[PDB]
Amino acid sequence: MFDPAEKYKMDHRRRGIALIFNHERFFWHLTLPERRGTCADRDNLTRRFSDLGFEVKCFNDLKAEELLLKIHEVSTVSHADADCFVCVFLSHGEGNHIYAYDAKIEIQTLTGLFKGDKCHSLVGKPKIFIIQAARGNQTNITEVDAASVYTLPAGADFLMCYSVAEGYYSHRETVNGSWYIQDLCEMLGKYGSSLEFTELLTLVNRKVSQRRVDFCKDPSAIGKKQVPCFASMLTKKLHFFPK
Amino acid sequence: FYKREMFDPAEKYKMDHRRRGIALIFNHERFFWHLTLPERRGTCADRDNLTRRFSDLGFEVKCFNDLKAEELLLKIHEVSTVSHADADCFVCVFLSHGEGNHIYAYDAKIEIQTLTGLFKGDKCHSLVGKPKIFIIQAARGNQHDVPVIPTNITEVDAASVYTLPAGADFLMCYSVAEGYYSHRETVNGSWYIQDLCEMLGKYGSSLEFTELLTLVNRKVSQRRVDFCKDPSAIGKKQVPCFASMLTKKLHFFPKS
Ligand SMILES: Cc1cccnc1NCc1ccccc1O
Repeated sequence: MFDPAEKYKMDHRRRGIALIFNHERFFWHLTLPERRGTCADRDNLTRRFSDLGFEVKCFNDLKAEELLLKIHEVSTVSHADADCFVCVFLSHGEGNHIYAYDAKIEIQTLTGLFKGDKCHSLVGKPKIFIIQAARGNQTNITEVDAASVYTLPAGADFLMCYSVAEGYYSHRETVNGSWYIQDLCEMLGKYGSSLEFTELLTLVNRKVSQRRVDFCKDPSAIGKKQVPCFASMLTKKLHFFPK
Repeated sequence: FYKREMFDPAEKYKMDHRRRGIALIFNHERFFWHLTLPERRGTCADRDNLTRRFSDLGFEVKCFNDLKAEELLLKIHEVSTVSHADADCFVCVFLSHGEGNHIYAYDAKIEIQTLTGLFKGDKCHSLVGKPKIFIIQAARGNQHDVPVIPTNITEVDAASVYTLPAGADFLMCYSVAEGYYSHRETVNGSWYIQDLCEMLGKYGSSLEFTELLTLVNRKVSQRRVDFCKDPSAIGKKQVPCFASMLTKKLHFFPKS
């Protein structure tokens, strides 16, 4: 019958793939600023997800064609033996788009590759996108970017996680990494293997939104609060218990 | 514990105020002819269903039928400016058609950000740190009716309203996501609202609210239309979603 506490079956041979697309620099014609600190984010995410059982694959500064090719490749292999799929974007963005090295890519194109009829072996399984992307400004310094990327939904069993909501600001420390990724990774490390994942994301919401912007080193950044959000199309409770 | 102090993985919104709070329902069944929008038969079932479920959870429910945009704005501004100091939370429901960042009132559209903006920070100080929950059943009205002055059937409308976020401690709940379709039975009401209300009744007073919304996601996305009744509705799946800016666990336990 109908089960109020039903969980995604996470008893497969493998947890699954976690893809990370990391962008630090951009083709000069795009006139986008470098993203110092993003490599800290990449490393942090890599440890957390690998500790959760994911097979983590990182890609640095791919051109759009290369990026599309790689994600299409992954969408077309069998995930039959996997619990789930994770995809992380660390870049600048605008509207429905995230930037690769040389051009933008639509988020809907990326998520569309993992919808039911495109990726049968992921049907009914969690498909999690984590997006750290905002408006590029055209030792440890905090850079502040206006929210620009739409907090888009996707298909059933997708979970779309965004560093920042409309009207707020994304922060990135050049040594320590992004506020959002730091707090996400801290929560993953402590609670990732026990807490329901949207419960955990809610903790991240609290952590990030409570960071004070009262007295920034850069006075221009005062009052520029960060509020993350996630859009859930999940249909069951999601845990990452040790396999 | 003996007394608490640190970062708590299981922190819950404090729901021990004198009152649960206000639940606003804006119910729109018909529209000014110049808008060229179809009527929304079944929405009154949705309104009544929601009224019962939220009142059982302790909310003070106020319904408004077919308000003009100016009246709507006035009313919600009125609620945003009173003191919610004695309240746990705030709920606002829109039952209408919509487009992009807009929801239709009787005579004009209103931007969702205009509505949520009224309840941010010191615009509504007494709701700061409290759940502010918007539930939006709004999609694209099928316009095969004229620009002139004018049984249980399932109407199927394309998703049209952006699944917009808002401020901290907002929870924005949407009947349908981009690329899918919202369904409304002309007697029984909307798929989304029916399933939301059933889950509220069975689990609302114990389940964490986003967990409950996740149940609604499952219920709705698994619904099929009777192939013989409307073949055109084949492949028009409904996938709801919610955008959470919540910072704590939200329960509606019976108030003492
Ligand atoms: C068009 C849209 C679709 C879904 C969600 N939000 C959308 N627009 C609002 C918006 C603007 C800037 C940054 C984030 C953000 O969410």
